[PDB]
Amino acid sequence: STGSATTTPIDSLDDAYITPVQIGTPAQTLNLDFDTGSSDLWVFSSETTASEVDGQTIYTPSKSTTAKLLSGATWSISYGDGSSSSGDVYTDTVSVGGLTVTGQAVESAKKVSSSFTEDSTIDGLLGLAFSTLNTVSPTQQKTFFDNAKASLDSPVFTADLGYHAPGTYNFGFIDTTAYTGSITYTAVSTKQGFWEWTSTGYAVGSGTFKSTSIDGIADTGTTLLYLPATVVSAYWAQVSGAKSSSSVGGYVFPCSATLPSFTFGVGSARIVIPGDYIDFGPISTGSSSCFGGIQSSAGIGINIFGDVALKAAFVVFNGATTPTLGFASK
Repeated sequence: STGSATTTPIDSLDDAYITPVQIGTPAQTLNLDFDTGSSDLWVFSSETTASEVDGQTIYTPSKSTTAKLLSGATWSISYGDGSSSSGDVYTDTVSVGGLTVTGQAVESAKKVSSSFTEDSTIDGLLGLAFSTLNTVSPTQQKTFFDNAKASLDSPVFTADLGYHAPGTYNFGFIDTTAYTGSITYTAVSTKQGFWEWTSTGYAVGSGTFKSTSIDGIADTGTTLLYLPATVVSAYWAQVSGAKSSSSVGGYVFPCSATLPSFTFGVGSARIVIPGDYIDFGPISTGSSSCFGGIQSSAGIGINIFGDVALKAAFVVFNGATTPTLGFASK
């Protein structure tokens, strides 16, 4: 089997991407944030504290003939950005782009933090990291990909995120028309539950490539590219007037700037992020200070190849017995 679904930016800045997901019988379609940095499929629901729902579409398990309460199961997750959610658990039929999993754990939110409430366009998350990170207790649950894997034509999914445009998540096949050149594969460590890999270095604009190992995670659920402070300083030093602002919470730059590209290495291959991908617009409405898309990971404890990096590539998440990651230009 295979599946293929379009993923769409939630706003003009590509702050996140949403993908329609069918849950239950008859189908209830929710728009979920596919997140290769976490492993819970959770949704706004009829159980979510009323004051914490503001425009989201909700899952109502009582209206699904295939929904079953997973007795005694609860979940609670806290994300790196400080947001969180928690609740109870159902199993139900879940379909993504024509690919169907029966008995998928659907984590129904009873509580969500303010950032989720305030984002009317995101109805929940669909985690695509390794199932070892799943927060369901007392019986840990599998991700949608984990459940689907055996049935897939090939045990892979791909992320093809667009810049200011829709893109695609495919399951079970590699669309050879979706990228240019070849796919370069690189080793993955699953030790922390992430798609963790090691970039071979970077370049800023037309500058020389610096060969250096940068360990980080491929994370579709994080907006920006978070890299070591040395690397980030080297990038922003090429932008007149750019500075790190403690009050704003990162590097900012004059909105009048033309940003240089940023290149990262995948083995001997190179992925080029155009400068425009690194512009996240005014820090507040009407400001001439703009927020940078490359930020320091100092304090996070890990480097994160988020959407800013991933959208410059066609990315293969290879879930074979020994997982690997593939990157191609596009």
